Amino acid sequence: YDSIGGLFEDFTQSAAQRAIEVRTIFHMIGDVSGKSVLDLACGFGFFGREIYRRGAAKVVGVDISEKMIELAREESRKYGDPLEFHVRDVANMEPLGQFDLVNAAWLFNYADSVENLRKMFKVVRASLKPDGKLVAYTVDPDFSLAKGNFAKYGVNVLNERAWGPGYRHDAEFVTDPPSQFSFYRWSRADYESAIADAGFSHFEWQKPLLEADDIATHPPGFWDVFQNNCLQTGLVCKP
Amino acid sequence: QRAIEVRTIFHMIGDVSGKSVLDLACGFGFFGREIYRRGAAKVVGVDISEKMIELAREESRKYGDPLEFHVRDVANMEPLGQFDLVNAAWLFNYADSVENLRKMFKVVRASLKPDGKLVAYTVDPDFSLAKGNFAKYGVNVLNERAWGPGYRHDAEFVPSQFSFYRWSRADYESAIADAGFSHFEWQKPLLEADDIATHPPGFWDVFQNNCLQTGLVCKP
Amino acid sequence: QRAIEVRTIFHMIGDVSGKSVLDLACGFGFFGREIYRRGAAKVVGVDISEKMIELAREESRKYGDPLEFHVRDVANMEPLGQFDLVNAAWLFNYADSVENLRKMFKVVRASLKPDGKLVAYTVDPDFSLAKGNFAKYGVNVLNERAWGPGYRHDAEFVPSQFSFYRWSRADYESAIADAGFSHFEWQKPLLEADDIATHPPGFWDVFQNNCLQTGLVCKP
Amino acid sequence: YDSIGGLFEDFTQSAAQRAIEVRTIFHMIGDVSGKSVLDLACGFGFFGREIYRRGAAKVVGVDISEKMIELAREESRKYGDPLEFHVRDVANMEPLGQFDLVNAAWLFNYADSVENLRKMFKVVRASLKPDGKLVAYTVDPDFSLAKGNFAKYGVNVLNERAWGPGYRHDAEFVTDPPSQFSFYRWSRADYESAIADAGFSHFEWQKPLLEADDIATHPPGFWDVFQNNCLQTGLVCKP
Ligand SMILES: Nc1ncnc2c1ncn2[C@@H]1O[C@H](CSCC[C@H](N)C(=O)O)[C@@H](O)[C@H]1O
Ligand SMILES: Nc1ncnc2c1ncn2[C@@H]1O[C@H](CSCC[C@H](N)C(=O)O)[C@@H](O)[C@H]1O
Ligand SMILES: Nc1ncnc2c1ncn2[C@@H]1O[C@H](CSCC[C@H](N)C(=O)O)[C@@H](O)[C@H]1O
Ligand SMILES: Nc1ncnc2c1ncn2[C@@H]1O[C@H](CSCC[C@H](N)C(=O)O)[C@@H](O)[C@H]1O
Repeated sequence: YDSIGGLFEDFTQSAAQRAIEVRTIFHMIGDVSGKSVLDLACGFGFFGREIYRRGAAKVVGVDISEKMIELAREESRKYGDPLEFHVRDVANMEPLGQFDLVNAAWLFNYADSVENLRKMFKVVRASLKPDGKLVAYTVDPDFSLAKGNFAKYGVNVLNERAWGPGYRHDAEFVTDPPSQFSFYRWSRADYESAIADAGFSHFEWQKPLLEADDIATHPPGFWDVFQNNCLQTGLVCKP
Repeated sequence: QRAIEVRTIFHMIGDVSGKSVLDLACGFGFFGREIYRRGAAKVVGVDISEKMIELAREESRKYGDPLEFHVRDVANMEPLGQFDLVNAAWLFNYADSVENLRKMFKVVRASLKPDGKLVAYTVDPDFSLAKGNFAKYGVNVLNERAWGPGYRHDAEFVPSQFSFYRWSRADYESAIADAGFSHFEWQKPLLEADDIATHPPGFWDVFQNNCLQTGLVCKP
Repeated sequence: QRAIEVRTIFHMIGDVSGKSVLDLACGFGFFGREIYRRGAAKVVGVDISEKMIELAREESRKYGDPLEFHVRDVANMEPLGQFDLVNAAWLFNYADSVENLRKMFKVVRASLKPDGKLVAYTVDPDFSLAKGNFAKYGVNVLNERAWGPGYRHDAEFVPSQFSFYRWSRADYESAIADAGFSHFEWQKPLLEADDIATHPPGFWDVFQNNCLQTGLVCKP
Repeated sequence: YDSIGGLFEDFTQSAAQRAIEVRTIFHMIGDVSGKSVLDLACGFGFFGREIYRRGAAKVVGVDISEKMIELAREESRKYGDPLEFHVRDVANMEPLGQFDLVNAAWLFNYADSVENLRKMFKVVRASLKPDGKLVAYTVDPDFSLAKGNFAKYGVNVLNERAWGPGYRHDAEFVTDPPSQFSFYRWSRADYESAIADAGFSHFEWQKPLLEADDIATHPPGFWDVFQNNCLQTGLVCKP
């Protein structure tokens, strides 16, 4: 993402899927008043920064990209918030403390192997207080490119091929110009194995919160592919 | 660009399942038809324009819903009985006198069951063209002219042009009380944290400091 | 008791100086680590068992070598790029179907440079429990059961127990060809005159007439 | 060795050093096809018998012990090979012909004086064709008992004391029961003098062929004493 940078924020302000994603993540999070929060794969800090604005006591953001962390620190310096950011690979992260809430919007689909998916979940568990929770947003294991591309919602999925036990997708954000990236679609069974083996005794998959107002304000059938072949899913896990 | 309006109206309506609904100034029927989709038992739409009602009936055929429509002037409306809910999105700002505003509210009251309610969307009495135009949000207000105790505005959708009337809060509340309503509440449009978070900084500043629109709920 | 096996594998490998090496079914890393010691530029080890990989990483710390390890199922392996040498000591006899045998060989081919090679150690297709058990040489074969087109054997090291699959020479050679390899050679274990001279007479008779093990080299 | 006998063969089938010694001697020998071979200090005939199996035309063995020659003749009679054996003191040997190859595995460390070491080399020279060679295995002059005993490789060296210009070691093979013997460690200079004065214009000392496979198949450091304080060495001499 050192080549995307600010083009990711142009995607968040233009993709039809982003309002749904934001609504779903904050639904899963609930009240953040007074909580300590770790925002993993934080990008320029969108979720952590908004979590602080909504009442969190302390927010720490982590991203593997130096460029994104530079933009994240700029936005904090610009808006004058107290977020602290770290450049780290979450799969190989030096311990950073324990938090009420770990938010991971678009972390796990960048695990490039099932081993690294498992490592990431164990790092999340090690980053949680006993009564804390993980809120995540990732690729729905059930997405199939043949059932409909996601370009009209903001992500042009270019291809799909097997990648060990999962699939690899190359893609681009529908921006100007498009910004290319690749991500991984691991199976539901491999996610659930990684969750259980990391010590999360509770999990639940969360369907994106497409609402009646969204259907009413868009052309008929606009959301059909979103409903029948959703690229995205929420996930909540608790120790 | 009606996301905030649509959200606020359905917030004021609440669960409409099984209710009988009268959609006044219905146009091609957008709100009545969506209210049926969300569970209303029966929906009747009224508009003064026969052309709009013809288009509304065409839409109900294209989507197979059981809405019934009538061509009527709400200020001088042939009575239709009592409904659980009267929805009036962009009715009252077409009243061209305080007298007609008052007439409309009495007709709405006469169209409600004693435990029913009015949900309306109208021009905020406190809007002032000098405090900032609304074009960024889809309505360009072209002018502002004194009109007895109120104001008259020419405007355009950003595409078609129209005119409306901005009556004072005092005159609305008097019309509400004199029509027979026991309770009312003004409802600012339901701008939410997610709307501010997903738009450029300060995008909504004029929307909040000089909103053109307001919701209104009245109960017998 | 691995002297003959170790000798034969490094005979098939040849000089590994400066090569990049992928050690499949690596266990605690015995062969990958020794291949590095003999001059390989870079060694990556893969095993399906996270426990084995944890132990492999522990060994590399105890001896200060730069081996990298991954937990992967070779039959369904996340791709790792192309290597000069793939070493697979006791991989293919864990394929539990001909289909999985074929899958493994295609993954190995996909892991090789066009001028690279596979060196493997596996069960000799011609082994037959009736012709003599192997316990004298360190592996007690407990039984022999038909398993579709092949055989399944329970065995023990002489101490721990395991099971493996004995697939036919025809099925190996078909999997080799269908995976894309242009050349293969079966390599009997490199029993040498010095081994016969230093052991009691006829000690190696069963080893030679009914060997459990074979080497195999494949080239793109 | 009239009291050791078959206990020496139990040593050859059990000592860790024996595989190395055998490999090194046959490396020095090379191809024996069609050659005539004299195996001096032959014991029960191990090297001569294996040299015949690998292609030699004719093999003659010599040992000073009547018992060892009896066992050697038994093994030949048992396996049906054509080796011919003689009971002779190599230092005082009646001429026995001239050969392509003289093999002397553990002869020279039984010379009990430098005079007898010299006599043995002259007997070897007199037993060689002009284009022949001597292959020998003997005690490394540089062995020092204080630098590490050899018991873990098969030879428990019990002591070390001066013996004229050299050293005498009493020892035992690690067998059941142990078999005691004594041998002599003559200096490198005295070996090289005996070689030159016998008429060998070429010699080379050969390090035992400890191989990577040997290190890989034994516990770490097992061969450290073998490498730093080797008891054994090869030697090749040519007219
Ligand atoms: N292993 C890893 N550890 C930490 N961050 C990673 C990572 N792999 C990818 N990322 C980061 O994950 C981000 C995906 S974009 C998601 C940005 C942000 N969470 C938002 O939703 O607004 C990129 O910024 C990328 O650099
Ligand atoms: N006195 C009156 N009685 C009934 N309808 C009226 C009216 N004055 C104006 N209208 C109708 O009010 C509508 C305003 S536009 C609003 C249409 C619809 N409620 C919607 O929100 O989509 C027009 O269709 C117009 O014909
Ligand atoms: N499908 C598969 N993919 C990767 N490793 C596998 C596998 N099936 C079995 N294995 C591994 O194969 C190993 C066989 S034991 C051989 C270990 C090592 N090559 C050595 O020679 O010392 C075990 O560690 C086992 O976990
Ligand atoms: N002066 C001498 N002449 C001939 N043989 C001698 C000797 N002194 C000792 N020996 C013999 O040298 C042998 C040493 S043991 C070596 C045996 C054999 N070369 C092998 O390596 O397998 C004994 O058999 C001993 O009897």
